[PDB]
Amino acid sequence: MKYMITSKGDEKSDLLRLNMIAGFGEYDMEYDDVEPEIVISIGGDGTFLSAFHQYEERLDEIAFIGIHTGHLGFYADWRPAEADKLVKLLAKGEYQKVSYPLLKTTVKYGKEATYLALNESTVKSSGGPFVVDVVINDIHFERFRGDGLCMSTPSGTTAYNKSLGGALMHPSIEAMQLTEMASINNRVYRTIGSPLVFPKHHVVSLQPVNDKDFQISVDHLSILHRDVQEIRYEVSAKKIHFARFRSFPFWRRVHDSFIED
Amino acid sequence: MKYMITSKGDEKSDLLRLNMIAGFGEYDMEYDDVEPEIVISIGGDGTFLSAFHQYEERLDEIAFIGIHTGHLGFYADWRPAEADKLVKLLAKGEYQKVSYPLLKTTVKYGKEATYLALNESTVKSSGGPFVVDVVINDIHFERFRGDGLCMSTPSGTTAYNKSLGGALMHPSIEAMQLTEMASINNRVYRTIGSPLVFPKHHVVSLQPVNDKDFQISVDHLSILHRDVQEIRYEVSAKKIHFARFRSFPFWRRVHDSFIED
Amino acid sequence: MKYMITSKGDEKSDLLRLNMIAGFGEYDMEYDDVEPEIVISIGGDGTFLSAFHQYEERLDEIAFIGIHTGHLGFYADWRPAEADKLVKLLAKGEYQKVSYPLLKTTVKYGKEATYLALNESTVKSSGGPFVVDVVINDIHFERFRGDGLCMSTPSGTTAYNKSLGGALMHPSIEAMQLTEMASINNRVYRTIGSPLVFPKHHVVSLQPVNDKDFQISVDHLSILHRDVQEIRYEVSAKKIHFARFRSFPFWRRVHDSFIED
Amino acid sequence: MKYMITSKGDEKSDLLRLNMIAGFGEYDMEYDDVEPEIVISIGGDGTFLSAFHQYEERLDEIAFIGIHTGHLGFYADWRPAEADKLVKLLAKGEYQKVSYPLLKTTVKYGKEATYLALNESTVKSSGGPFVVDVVINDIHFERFRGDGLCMSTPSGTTAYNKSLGGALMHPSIEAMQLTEMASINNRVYRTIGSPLVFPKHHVVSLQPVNDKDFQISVDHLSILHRDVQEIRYEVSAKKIHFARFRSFPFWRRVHDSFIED
Ligand SMILES: C#CCCCN(CC#Cc1nc2c(N)ncnc2n1[C@@H]1O[C@H](CO)[C@@H](O)[C@H]1O)C[C@H]1O[C@@H](n2cnc3c(N)ncnc32)[C@H](O)[C@@H]1O
Ligand SMILES: C#CCCCN(CC#Cc1nc2c(N)ncnc2n1[C@@H]1O[C@H](CO)[C@@H](O)[C@H]1O)C[C@H]1O[C@@H](n2cnc3c(N)ncnc32)[C@H](O)[C@@H]1O
Ligand SMILES: C#CCCCN(CC#Cc1nc2c(N)ncnc2n1[C@@H]1O[C@H](CO)[C@@H](O)[C@H]1O)C[C@H]1O[C@@H](n2cnc3c(N)ncnc32)[C@H](O)[C@@H]1O
Ligand SMILES: C#CCCCN(CC#Cc1nc2c(N)ncnc2n1[C@@H]1O[C@H](CO)[C@@H](O)[C@H]1O)C[C@H]1O[C@@H](n2cnc3c(N)ncnc32)[C@H](O)[C@@H]1O
Repeated sequence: MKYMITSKGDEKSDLLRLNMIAGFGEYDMEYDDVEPEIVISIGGDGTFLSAFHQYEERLDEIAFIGIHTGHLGFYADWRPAEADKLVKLLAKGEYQKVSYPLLKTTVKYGKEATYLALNESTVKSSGGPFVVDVVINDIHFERFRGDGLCMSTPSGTTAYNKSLGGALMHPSIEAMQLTEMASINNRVYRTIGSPLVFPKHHVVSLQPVNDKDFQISVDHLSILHRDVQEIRYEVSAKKIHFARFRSFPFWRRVHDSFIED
Repeated sequence: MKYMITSKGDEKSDLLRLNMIAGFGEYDMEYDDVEPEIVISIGGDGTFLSAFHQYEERLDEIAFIGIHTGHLGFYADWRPAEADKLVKLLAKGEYQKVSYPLLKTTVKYGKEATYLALNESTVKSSGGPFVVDVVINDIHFERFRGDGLCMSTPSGTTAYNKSLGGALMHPSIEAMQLTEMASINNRVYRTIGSPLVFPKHHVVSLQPVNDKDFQISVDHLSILHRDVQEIRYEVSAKKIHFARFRSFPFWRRVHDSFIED
Repeated sequence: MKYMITSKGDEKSDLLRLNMIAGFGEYDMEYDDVEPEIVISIGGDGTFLSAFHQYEERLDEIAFIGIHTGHLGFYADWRPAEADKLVKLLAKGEYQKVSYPLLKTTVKYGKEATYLALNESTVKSSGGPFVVDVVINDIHFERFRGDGLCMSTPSGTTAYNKSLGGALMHPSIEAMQLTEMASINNRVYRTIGSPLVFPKHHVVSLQPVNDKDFQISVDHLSILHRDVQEIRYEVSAKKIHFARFRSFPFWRRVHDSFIED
Repeated sequence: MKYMITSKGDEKSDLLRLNMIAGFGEYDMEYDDVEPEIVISIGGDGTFLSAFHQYEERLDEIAFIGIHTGHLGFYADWRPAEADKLVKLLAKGEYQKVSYPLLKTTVKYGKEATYLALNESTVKSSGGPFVVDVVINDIHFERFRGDGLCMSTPSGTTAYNKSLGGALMHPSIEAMQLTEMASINNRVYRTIGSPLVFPKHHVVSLQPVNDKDFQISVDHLSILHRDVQEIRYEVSAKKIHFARFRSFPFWRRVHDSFIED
């Protein structure tokens, strides 16, 4: 079927891509970066994140594969030595697909713009003070004053969420996790402090208090948004599909990345 | 139907219990502490935890209610003023039931003994050094050296899990969360540090290295177990059922207990 | 002697200032905002921080007083009701002075600019990735990748340092404390994680790796500095002097601000 | 002069000790384990901690040396290969001494018993609930409910204090640091949470509320104390003296032990 390959750009990934294309030329596999059914990312987790957002509007018709030319990634969990074994099994097909939940972010103006995140979405202050009211399912939960907030997907919990003290969540759990960035807690201000894990259909809303200008990041893309009235977080109805060929469990991936390999 | 009421023992809870029994005498509600279908706990979360373990073998035939005579609890979320409104709606029936996940703990010897936890189960050292190998689904994940480990239910995440840095999980999520107690991390020893959230059917196993004697707590019951070869944690197939009469969402319960009421 | 008074600008602080000036007119106390020997700050800790930096070049010839018109501050620890008792004892003199350590920050270019901080100095990334080599007394200690670093004075440990997990230090200790902001820790990157407390004459140096542009804050003043080759932190030889009239210990100030008053 | 050597007991340390004694026999150095002026510890930090408490009543007349036969320690910072270079310079003398602060613990009954700690002293509950009132310089600061409290020396901050989130303190600072163990924080109970660093002459007192029985550890020695009315912590007037032969700075020792060597 149709396939494409993204590269980190260095010599190692660029030439691994040209070799896989050549091996794909020995099967009925046509290169198409417009309507691919298989997207192969060669590089790191950042290169994989770029590939996800490249084809975020065809998520249901695409299976993703990650090849790490440097260290082991959580999305790029295939070694370069397995590339030739990869093209053969990609060609035959009959592979299984695994799906991970995604995070939907809605940003309102005084108009709405929505985004999809594979790792997390964060809201941070321009430079001045960051105060936001946190509303959970139309109920005011807290008034946060600090550096920012981070809402993570399950597969994103090993990323930014982890450095903020969040828990690591197995990706079969359809949930999202909110973490704080340097919360002020004294006589006037009071936050929960602990990370929060929300199920499906739960809507977490961030609302401004004085300043209505902040930086909003979705994965690796920080966007300054003006005249923002609301930021809505909920588990997306859409999912990312991975091409599954071997057993590499999430907890073994966590062990290899953080304990030792 | 059949019902019983447990009391914390102080004058306030003891006499609130006698008044509810009297009001129950005005309906076809018989007092039975052997085979009750409704268990009312008057006191605190500790009094509710006692009531759960009193009837842990009839969980599927019982609906629990908690009345807090002191501060607001997470299980005792009914105020004493609503007691007379409680007996009437308890009598008519037609109420809804909500269910929270539980944690199953299996302890092996060189024989097996299993327990059910509503808050958490913890493993801690006698006094000497605590080393355990942590195995996740038959894969060795880490060698923990520290004070202990805590495996929490969703509704237990606001308890011991919270004080150990764990995340707060909505109880509709069928999961368990593992947290560390003062982990040694240097050149020799290495743990994940972050809390871990496991889905159903995932089995977390704790295995001894040198000392085979530790204290194992299940909710409020610390048991010294000897010749222990394994401690197995997984989300239980059993659930606790609450009598639902009004809307008191979990996040509002979290807000009132920790932010301010 | 010579004195001046800064105000937060609201009606409460502005009119408390005019009343203290009037009461000062009944003594041999001349108002001089050029060469004052007594600087009175009416407002909050932010108003006091502004007053410190207003007269940072005459620190050795000035005694500071803070009056909080809102909640209790750590520098503004005098209540408005004590203002008339304040002017009398300010007039007679014979008061004692207490001194708190300060933090010196040196920023080098490819030229040097130095600053004095009463709370802390932080280095953060523009928007892109933040990597800095941390050198302690000319020895490379770690390569930090994350959101930023915070170096706090003793009296600043209850501020930004506290929200980043740092320890609270009694101000009689001539030291500085470094804390991390969301450190990446995996197979490639590795930081100490724990806060670090340095004595006098110890020099902590931050050095760039790729990007040489960051935001550098000194108290409430965030400055974008370009072509930065080094940022040097050490306990300053200069000290801030407070006019001491009553006993308000630091730990009681901590208790009232964070436990409850 | 007079000297002695303690060994961990394994073959490596036992035979390194016999070789150093033989090399010492070639100088005017007499072996005396009753009144030694030089105490050499061969093993780990635990073996060094044992040697400190062996001679805690002659601290002012003794210089300590640590040799690590396993991994690098913070007190045993000499490699076994340097043992022959050690005996020569130990024999000539003319070496310098460095001193680290110690922690004094006083335990009162209804009588007083005092102890000296090189790492830390901790107070923990038997099994039941742990509540203690924390008094700082005769002022009630907080009512702690949790697992326990840890008061660390500067050189102990890389040990138990570190695993509890405490800051790492350079040993030239005459101070002590208090850290919490799993504090309960809700509507009823409230602790500072942050670690606390106290200077000299500051007295931190722990006082019971209901239960008067707890476990009190001083370094590696956990002692169950009954009928305890008070536990008093303050920086000791006594200091431990190390034989200084080379430059191995504390921060390099921290780097090698935790970052990588
Ligand atoms: C410029 C620029 C940004 C580089 C591009 N960058 C791609 C990625 C990634 C990634 N994804 C995962 C994952 N799912 N699980 C585990 N590790 C993961 N990483 C690793 O993450 C490191 C930094 O990139 C790399 O080793 C990479 O293998 C963006 C991602 O960076 C993460 N992030 C941002 N700030 C912080 C912070 N203070 N602390 C921790 N993580 C942070 C945010 O998550 C943001 O989606
Ligand atoms: C003696 C004795 C034990 C008293 C009986 N105790 C009953 C309970 C409870 C409870 N359950 C919940 C819940 N589900 N959510 C939120 N708060 C909850 N609490 C509150 O918890 C406080 C202490 O009891 C009380 O305010 C109570 O309203 C047992 C429970 O105590 C918890 N626990 C034990 N050690 C710690 C610790 N270091 N830090 C934090 N929590 C701890 C363990 O969880 C253990 O299941
Ligand atoms: C716009 C704008 C900034 C407002 C002006 N702001 C003046 C002050 C102050 C102050 N000084 C102390 C002190 N010494 N001890 C204890 N509380 C103290 N505060 C309290 O601090 C709160 C925020 O201002 C107020 O309640 C105030 O009573 C600057 C100071 O803010 C602190 N800071 C900045 N970001 C964070 C953060 N994420 N988390 C925690 N603190 C932070 C940095 O420290 C920076 O010096
Ligand atoms: C049985 C038994 C106890 C073994 C004997 N043990 C001797 C020592 C030591 C030592 N001293 C220092 C130091 N000064 N700096 C840095 N690392 C240091 N260690 C290292 O410490 C590890 C465990 O021993 C070893 O790798 C050792 O090289 C006692 C010391 O253990 C420390 N401790 C106790 N519980 C915890 C805990 N939950 N987390 C962290 N540390 C803990 C308490 O501190 C108590 O003084």
